[PDB]
Amino acid sequence: EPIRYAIPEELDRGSLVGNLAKDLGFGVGDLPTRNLRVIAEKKFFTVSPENGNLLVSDRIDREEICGKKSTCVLEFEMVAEKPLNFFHVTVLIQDINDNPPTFSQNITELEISELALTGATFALESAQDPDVGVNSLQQYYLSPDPHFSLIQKENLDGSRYPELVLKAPLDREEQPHHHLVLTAVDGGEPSRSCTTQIRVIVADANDNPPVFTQDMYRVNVAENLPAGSSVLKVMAIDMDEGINAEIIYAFINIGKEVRQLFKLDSKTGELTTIGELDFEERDSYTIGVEAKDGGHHTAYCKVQIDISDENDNAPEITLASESQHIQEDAELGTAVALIKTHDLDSGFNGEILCQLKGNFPFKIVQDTKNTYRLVTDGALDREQIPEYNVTITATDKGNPPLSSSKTITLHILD
Amino acid sequence: EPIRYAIPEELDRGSLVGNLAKDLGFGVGDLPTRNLRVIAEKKFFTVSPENGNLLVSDRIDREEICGKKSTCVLEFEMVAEKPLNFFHVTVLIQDINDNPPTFSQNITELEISELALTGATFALESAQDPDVGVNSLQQYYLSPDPHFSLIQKENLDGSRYPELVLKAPLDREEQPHHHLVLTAVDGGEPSRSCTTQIRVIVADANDNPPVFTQDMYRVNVAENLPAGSSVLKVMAIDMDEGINAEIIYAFINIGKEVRQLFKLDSKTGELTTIGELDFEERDSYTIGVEAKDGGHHTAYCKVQIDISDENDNAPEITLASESQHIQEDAELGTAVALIKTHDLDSGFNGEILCQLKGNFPFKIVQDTKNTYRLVTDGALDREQIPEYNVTITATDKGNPPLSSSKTITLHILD
Ligand SMILES: [Ca+2]
Ligand SMILES: [Ca+2]
Ligand SMILES: [Ca+2]
Ligand SMILES: [Ca+2]
Ligand SMILES: [Ca+2]
Ligand SMILES: [Ca+2]
Ligand SMILES: [Ca+2]
Ligand SMILES: [Ca+2]
Ligand SMILES: [Ca+2]
Ligand SMILES: [Ca+2]
Ligand SMILES: [Ca+2]
Ligand SMILES: [Ca+2]
Ligand SMILES: [Ca+2]
Ligand SMILES: [Ca+2]
Ligand SMILES: [Ca+2]
Ligand SMILES: [Ca+2]
Ligand SMILES: [Ca+2]
Ligand SMILES: [Ca+2]
Ligand SMILES: [Cl-]
Ligand SMILES: [Cl-]
Ligand SMILES: [Cl-]
Ligand SMILES: [Cl-]
Ligand code: NA
Ligand code: NA
Repeated sequence: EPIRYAIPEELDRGSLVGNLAKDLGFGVGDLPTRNLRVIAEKKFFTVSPENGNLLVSDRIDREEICGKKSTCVLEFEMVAEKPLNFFHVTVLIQDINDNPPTFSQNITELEISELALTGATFALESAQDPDVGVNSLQQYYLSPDPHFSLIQKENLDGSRYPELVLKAPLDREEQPHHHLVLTAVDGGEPSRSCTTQIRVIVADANDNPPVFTQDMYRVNVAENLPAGSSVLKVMAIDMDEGINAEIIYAFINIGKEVRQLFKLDSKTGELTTIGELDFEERDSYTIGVEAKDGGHHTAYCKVQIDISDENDNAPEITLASESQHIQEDAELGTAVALIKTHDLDSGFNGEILCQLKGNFPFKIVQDTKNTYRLVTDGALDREQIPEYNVTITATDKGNPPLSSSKTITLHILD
Repeated sequence: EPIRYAIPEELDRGSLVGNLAKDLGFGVGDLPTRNLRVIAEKKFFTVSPENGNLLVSDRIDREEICGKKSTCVLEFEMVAEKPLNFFHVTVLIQDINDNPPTFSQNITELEISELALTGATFALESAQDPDVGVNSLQQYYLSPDPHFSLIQKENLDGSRYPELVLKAPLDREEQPHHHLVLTAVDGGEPSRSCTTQIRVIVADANDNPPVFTQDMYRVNVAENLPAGSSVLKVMAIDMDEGINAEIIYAFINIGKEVRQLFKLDSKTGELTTIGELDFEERDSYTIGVEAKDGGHHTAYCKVQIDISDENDNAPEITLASESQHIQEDAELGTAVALIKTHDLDSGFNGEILCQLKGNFPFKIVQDTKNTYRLVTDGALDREQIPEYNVTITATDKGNPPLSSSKTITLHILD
C-alpha cells in the first residue's frame, strides 16, 4: 500500500516473486471471496488466487524491457473485489551479466603513416554491452606487440574506452602491416569477454631519396657511332611506394653542344645519341645526371662518355713552287717544290708516309715530320721534255689506311 | 726557325702581328726576290711582301677557333723562294673577356616541399661562358631573401657552382611562392654579368589536421520529424591543399539502434535521419564524429540531438468489476468498477482527465492521480433497468488534446 519487490531477471516460470496477500494485510480465510488478480497488458506476473503469491508468468528480460536504463521497475495494479480495490505493486528487475561485450566488426583496418612519432595516439572503437552497471563496465587489453601499446581512459560517466599508442616508430619499408588483438572483458559475474583484430596498415611516406647504382657511369664509344645508338643506362632505386618511387632522370648543367648530341630518357634513364660524335672536336663528355621522385627528393650522379679515335680523315698535301718553273740548267739537288702533309687524326691514324709516284728526274727529301722538298735528281732539257706532271701521294698508317694524291705541273725553262 | 708570336683575339684587320722577315734573318734588300707568302686554308694572316710584316687578314675569334681549350695556337707555314724553303710560324691567340655569362633560361621553377628542414641544400644551374681562364670564372650572388641564401662551392678544377640553402622554414599556408634573383659575374676585364629568376614553388605537405568549427553540435528536434529530414551539418576546415584537404566525416562508437536512425554524409558532413524518432523510447542521442583527410590526420567532435515530446499517444483506460455484476439493493457509495488511466506521453501531454458520459446512477470518485472508482449514486432495480452501458472517457491535456472511450456493461442482480 504500496509495495515494491526486487527480483533478478531471467527467472524460470513459476518463481516466487512474493506473498502479495500476506504482505497487503490479506488473510487466507478470504483468499477466494476477494479474487485477487494482476492487471497489466504485459503478461509478466500472475497472482495465485489460492494462496495469494505473486509469481513469474513469462520471461523477464531486463535488456528488452529497460535497455540501458540504470533502474528497471515494473509497475502494475493487483485488483481485489468484495470490496473492489486497487493495490499498486512495483517490481524492481535486477540486472545479471548474461550478455557478453561485442565489437562492431571482427577485423578493423587502420591506416597509419610511417611518419607517426613515438607516443602518437589513435582512437579505437569501444565495445558495446546491453547490460548495465558493472555488468557492462568494460576492461580492454591489447596483446603484446613490439610497436603498439594500449592506454585506457574513462569518460565523465565512468565508462572506459581504449586508445592505441605508438611506442616504436613505423617503417613501411621494414613492415607494412601489424596484426593486433584487442580483448574486452566486462565486470560482471561471471566475466564475459570478446575479441577483435586490428590490421594496422602502414601508409607510405617519402622518407627514402633515390639512390643511383653508381656515382659515375663511364663508357668508351667510337666516334663513328651512328645516331640513335644506346651508349649507357643509368639506374636509381627508390624504396618507397607509388608516386614516392617514380623516378625521373634528366641532364643538369648541360650545354647546347651536348644538348644537340645526347638524350636521356626521363623514364627508362637510358642514354642515347641524337647527333654525330667527332673525336677531332671533343674526345670526352662529363655530364651531370639528376633523379627525382614524386616527393621531390633528388639524387645526383655523373656520366663520362669517352670517344676513341677512328681513321676517318684522309691525309692532305699542300704544294709550293717558284711559279711551277724550273730552269733546265739547274744544279742537282735544287729545291723545286715544297710539300706539306697534314692529317687531322691522332696516333698512327695521323702518321703520314709521303712518296713520289713515277720515274721522274726528281726525288723527295724529308725535312721535318710533315715537310718535304722535291729536289732535282736528273738531267733537264726543255727541248726534250718541256714539263713534268709530278704526282705526290700521301698515305696514313691507320686501319684501314687512307690516302690522297696531288699532281703539280713543273715547266722547264731555257 | 721556328717563331711564335702572341696576339689578342678580335684585332682589327691590318693589325701588326710581327716582322716575319726581320725575325727570320731576312733583309729588305731581298724582300722581293724571295716572295714570302703565308700558306694555310684559313685566311687569318697575310705577309706583306714589301716589308715582310705578318698582319691580321680576317677576324680571329678565339671562341670559334679553340672553344674552351686553355691554349689557342695557330700553326702555319710561310714559304720563300730562291731558294724554296718552309718557315714554321705559330701564333698564340690570347683570350679577351668579350662574352658575358649566360643561363639556360631566364626563369627557372623549383619545387620544394614545406617539410624542408632549415639548412637544406638544393642544386642550382650554373652559368656558362664561352671564354676561358678568368674570363669565364664565375661568381654567383643571390639577392637578399628572408627564407633563402646561397652558398658557393668549387669543383676540382676551380670552377665555381652555386647552391641554394634554406635558412628559414617554408609554409605554403603562409607563402606558396618565393621569387629569387641570381646573378653571375665573370672575372674578366671588363666584368660581364647576367641574371636569372628562380620561382620557388612551395609543395604542400599534410602538416594541418582537420579542425571542426564546433566541439559540440547540439540541436532539438521533435519526435514526429519525418525520415530524411536534415537535422544539422558538421564542418571541418583543412588549411592544406589537394588530397591533404579532402575531408571525410563518419560516425564512431555507434550502435545499431542509431545506425538505423541517423546518417552522416561522408562528403558534405550533413547529418540526416533515416528512421523514426520516438521520444517515448529515447529523448537524446550523443554521437561521436570523426573527420579524416588524405594524409590520415584525424579530428573528433560530438553531436547531441535532443528530442522533444509530442502528444502522439492517446490516453488509455483499464476497467475492473465484480464480473460486471451489481446487486440492486447495494448501498449508496458501493464500489462497482475500477478505472485505471495511463498515458505514455510526458508533461501535460500525459496528464489525464477522466469523466463519465451519461446520466447514470453512478459517479466517478478519484483515488489517486490515475485510479478512479465508479460508485453507486442512485437507486437500482433489475425489474426497471436490468443493465447499464457505462461509458468512461479519458482526455489528455496536450495540444491538440487526444481522448479515448471505453464502455462496460454492468448487470443488475436481484
Ligand atoms: Ca537478459
Ligand atoms: Ca543482463
Ligand atoms: Ca555484460
Ligand atoms: Ca621508412
Ligand atoms: Ca617510405
Ligand atoms: Ca622516395
Ligand atoms: Ca672524325
Ligand atoms: Ca678521327
Ligand atoms: Ca688519317
Ligand atoms: Ca671572341
Ligand atoms: Ca673571348
Ligand atoms: Ca666572360
Ligand atoms: Ca604548413
Ligand atoms: Ca600544408
Ligand atoms: Ca590536412
Ligand atoms: Ca512518440
Ligand atoms: Ca510523445
Ligand atoms: Ca497523450
Ligand atoms: Cl480492502
Ligand atoms: Cl658541357
Ligand atoms: Cl733560306
Ligand atoms: Cl549509441
Ligand atoms: Na740542262
Ligand atoms: Na434496489
